[PDB]
Amino acid sequence: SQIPASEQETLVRPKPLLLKLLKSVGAQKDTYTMKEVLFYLGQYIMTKRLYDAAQQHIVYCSNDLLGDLFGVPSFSVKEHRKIYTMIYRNLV
Ligand SMILES: CC(C)(O)c1cc(F)c2c(c1)C(=O)N(Cc1ccc(Cl)cn1)[C@@]2(OCC1(O)CC1)c1ccc(Cl)cc1
Repeated sequence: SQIPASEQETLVRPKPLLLKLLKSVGAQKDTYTMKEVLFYLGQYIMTKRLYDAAQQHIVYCSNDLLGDLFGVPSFSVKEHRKIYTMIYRNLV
């Protein structure tokens, strides 16, 4: 769609603090597909309520481990490549 399916399928090793984040929402392993990483990040966002009804497409991650990892106070869920780059910054 924005990201190829072959890139979404690929297995990755989170760096230790992304690994902590994913573990906080039930993630049981040391390696994941990008698609699974993004599932748990979706669960983490939705669990911590890092959203606002006024701006329904923006994650509000300031003052959170997520904002520390991603290096931003907020971001758009429409910008997939930018989201992939912020996750690549947190893989071995
Ligand atoms: C409520 C809010 C802020 O509009 C929101 C919140 C939210 F969590 C998501 C999405 C949207 C969304 O579209 N999603 C899928 C997604 C987007 C971009 C990429 Cl590249 C991949 N996956 C997220 O998950 C959906 C879900 O599985 C929890 C149910 C989602 C996942 C991961 C990330 Cl990093 C950012 C966003």
